[PDB]
Amino acid sequence: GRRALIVLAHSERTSFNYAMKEAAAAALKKKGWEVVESDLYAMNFNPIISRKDITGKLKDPANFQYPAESVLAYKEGHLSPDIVAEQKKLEAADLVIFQFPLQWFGVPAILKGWFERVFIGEFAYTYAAMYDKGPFRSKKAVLSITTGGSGSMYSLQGIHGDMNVILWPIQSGILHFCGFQVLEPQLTYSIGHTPADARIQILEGWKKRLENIWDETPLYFAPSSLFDLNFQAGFLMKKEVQDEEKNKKFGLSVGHHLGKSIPTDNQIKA
Amino acid sequence: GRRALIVLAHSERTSFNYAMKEAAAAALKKKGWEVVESDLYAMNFNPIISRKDITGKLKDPANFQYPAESVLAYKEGHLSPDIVAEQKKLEAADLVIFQFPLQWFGVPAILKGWFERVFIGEFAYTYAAMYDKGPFRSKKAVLSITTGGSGSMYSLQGIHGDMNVILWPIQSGILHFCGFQVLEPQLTYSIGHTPADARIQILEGWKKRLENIWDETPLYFAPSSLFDLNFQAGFLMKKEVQDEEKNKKFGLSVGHHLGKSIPTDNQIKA
Ligand SMILES: Cc1cc2nc3c(=O)[nH]c(=O)nc-3n(C[C@H](O)[C@H](O)[C@H](O)COP(=O)(O)OP(=O)(O)OC[C@H]3O[C@@H](n4cnc5c(N)ncnc54)[C@H](O)[C@@H]3O)c2cc1C
Ligand SMILES: Cc1cc2nc3c(=O)[nH]c(=O)nc-3n(C[C@H](O)[C@H](O)[C@H](O)COP(=O)(O)OP(=O)(O)OC[C@H]3O[C@@H](n4cnc5c(N)ncnc54)[C@H](O)[C@@H]3O)c2cc1C
Ligand SMILES: Cc1cc2oc(=O)c(Cc3cccc4ccccc34)c(O)c2cc1C
Ligand SMILES: Cc1cc2oc(=O)c(Cc3cccc4ccccc34)c(O)c2cc1C
Repeated sequence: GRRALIVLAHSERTSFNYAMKEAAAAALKKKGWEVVESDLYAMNFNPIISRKDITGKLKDPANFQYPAESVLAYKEGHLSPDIVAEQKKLEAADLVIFQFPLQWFGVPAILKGWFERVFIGEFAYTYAAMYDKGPFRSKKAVLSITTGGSGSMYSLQGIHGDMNVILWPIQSGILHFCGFQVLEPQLTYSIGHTPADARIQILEGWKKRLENIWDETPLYFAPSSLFDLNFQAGFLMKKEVQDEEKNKKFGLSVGHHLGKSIPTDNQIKA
Repeated sequence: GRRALIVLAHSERTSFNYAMKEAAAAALKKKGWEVVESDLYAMNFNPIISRKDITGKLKDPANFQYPAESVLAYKEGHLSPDIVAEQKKLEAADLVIFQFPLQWFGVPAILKGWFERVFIGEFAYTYAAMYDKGPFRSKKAVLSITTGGSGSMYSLQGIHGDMNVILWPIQSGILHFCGFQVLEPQLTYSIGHTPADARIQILEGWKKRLENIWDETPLYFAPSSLFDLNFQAGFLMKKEVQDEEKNKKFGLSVGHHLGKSIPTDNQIKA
């Protein structure tokens, strides 16, 4: 009996995206998960960080710094009721599903803001315990994305280039960075040009995947241990590590590709 | 003379970003440029896609689809007046500058939403002429970014990983997709640790660059001519091209790395 959070980001109950989340929650429940949702549009959600994210007095209103004030606000418990109720949903979850349409090659603005407003220092990340040492280490996150263009268009020779680089800033920068383990993305390509019968199976496969999803092995990111964590060493990869790698033909990651070959589907397949 | 448009996405008049936007406008004016602004936060820009973007009447309100509904609104002149004003600024502009702090390894949610509401199909991109043949092919954009992390953290060895991969979805996907000639990003690392006297230098270096911006050499992107531009062919790289690259050490760019080694600083250097 674990705990799932489904974050949607689509205006229409009409959308395949909405179907995807409804399918997501049904599957989850019949296997006994308790499920909570953040339907951003339906929530009248405000996606813009500002001082107004802070209940009371600002430490230094003369020179507003979002990072420090929000953190303080988080500690003293002075955050817009808004943010508070989301942050709670998070700590309570084991799994977090992010459901969205790909918009300009990343997350919708409203989803982006949700990260920016909900993922507050101390609560979600730490400068000390960055990445795989994050507060979310006990949790798993996954992107379920739908797309206009085809797998072909997003393949190594496709006009849009590799979908793995496009996934990187989000899956690593935003999910792994907070500690999350990230499962392979669910990618629904060319959803506008999928015959009506494939679209009924896709929803079904998604539901099957969900039945055993806690047991999947996650995407691979280069451990934080491979790096010297300070401004002295530059947060750089240890010499001993940079050395074992001299003769390995593939980089470690998309981000840590090292001028070498990116390991096939590093951001798409475990 | 020539025209610039400076889109800014920071809330504080006291920030280095606002300062940076000022310097650009200042320096650019002293050359003869006509400078226009979008201080997103000051304009209280609405960043959220919705049916309220179409003033007219929906072709198909039952199952609402933003792409086609918005593109039709475009053609007929039924786009919401605030979006329209933004688009007139883009038409007029020869050079567009995006000034912002890197937030969660990308663009502030308000800038994302600005792209989503204002880059409407057929106004800003053509499915029949994606990328280098796009509407804005006659203009030039540049990203001006400030960061918390140091450049070291964003080197091939840095904990955050190659900054070129991070710049990719924005420079190719958002800017270049529209036809933009993308110029080298102005990268200001860890501005919040930069000695007071140092920040003045950066500020004036920025003014110095802008003196001769229009003659810069743009970042390199695979020309669309390398690809068969139709869905039947999967928008795959041309057969002849694929062969005449089989014996090339390096990929074409970050997205078209072809599973080989990425060329150094492809999203950072011309
Ligand atoms: C602003 C914007 C930016 C975009 N950027 C990109 C981009 O960068 N790259 C890219 O590749 N694409 C892009 N597209 C994204 C593409 O349109 C979306 O990623 C995708 O369309 C999301 O699909 P949807 O949920 O809205 O599908 P829908 O519009 O809802 O359509 C899905 C199909 O499934 C049907 N359907 C609906 N519900 C069900 C159900 N319950 N059961 C079975 N079938 C159902 C629908 O009738 C429809 O035929 C962009 C679109 C927009 C508006
Ligand atoms: C939500 C969020 C997410 C972030 N995510 C990331 C991330 O993913 N990766 C990352 O590396 N970083 C991240 N940071 C990014 C980092 O905060 C910004 O890039 C950086 O803070 C931008 O500085 P600023 O202009 O906003 O702030 P400021 O502190 O205002 O920068 C200006 C500095 O120069 C001084 N100054 C102001 N005006 C002038 C002037 N005219 N001349 C000289 N000095 C001046 C100011 O006092 C200040 O010391 C994040 C920050 C936030 C809030
Ligand atoms: C930033 C952006 C990227 C996109 O990428 C895409 O692949 C598609 C799908 C697509 C784009 C162009 C031609 C097509 C042809 C057939 C099927 C899908 C096609 C988009 O509709 C699309 C829309 C926007 C706003
Ligand atoms: C998503 C995110 C990424 C970040 O990356 C960074 O490199 C820094 C700067 C930074 C990060 C970690 C340790 C530091 C130590 C000293 C100075 C800056 C330091 C961020 O403050 C930061 C903040 C957020 C929200």
